[PDB]
Amino acid sequence: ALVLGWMNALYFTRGLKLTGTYSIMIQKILFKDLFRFLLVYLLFMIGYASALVTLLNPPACRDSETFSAFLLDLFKLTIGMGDLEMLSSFILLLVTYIILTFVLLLNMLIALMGETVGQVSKE
Amino acid sequence: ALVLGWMNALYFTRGLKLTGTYSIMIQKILFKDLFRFLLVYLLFMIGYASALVTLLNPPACRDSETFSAFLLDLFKLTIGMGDLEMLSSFILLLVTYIILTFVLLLNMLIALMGETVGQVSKE
Repeated sequence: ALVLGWMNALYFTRGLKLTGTYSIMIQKILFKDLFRFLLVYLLFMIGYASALVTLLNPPACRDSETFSAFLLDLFKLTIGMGDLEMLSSFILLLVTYIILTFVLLLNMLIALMGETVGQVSKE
Repeated sequence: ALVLGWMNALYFTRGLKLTGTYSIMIQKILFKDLFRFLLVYLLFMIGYASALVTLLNPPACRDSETFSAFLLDLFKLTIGMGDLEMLSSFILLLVTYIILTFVLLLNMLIALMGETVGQVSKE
């Protein structure tokens, strides 16, 4: 509730002169792209985890039919920021999948950012 | 095929009201810049690896006429995200080459992003 109140203050008090369009950018972005990410994210995670389970999991994470959400955590941590487990040292898949997820993240971020801020602004 | 189907769903179903121009941004970007990267990437890798082989490889990676693709992996891993092997502690070359590759990555990303999203949109 505290954080909700703070973002609410960021929301309502838009009468302090014009500063671009903060709230309107919120709604135009808000959660729209975020769940699209989440969904493509989860599908990629499950897809390559399925690759591993048809390959090893009966690899990097002890290959013992373990949890998948830790794959999400790893993907966020390293392919997002850094310190991957290599995880192959498999590859035909992982390389293509990771380059694709990067390409999709790029296009989504750039397209959303540019189109929303630039044209539809009507500040 | 799973991932292909998912990106296909992202592709075809563009009739859910207007949301910028996602698919059209795909095609305008798609793979155009990606192979330009790949090619400049590979040339830089081979160039500085040739520098090393005329210098040491008969350095950081055990200098024993080893594979080059691991140089690509290293370049992606650290000069892209972090944790380089220093690799000199040579330098006249590496410093200029790396600053150049960063400059090229910048210009390509920024120019592509801005020009494509902003002007040619016709959303």
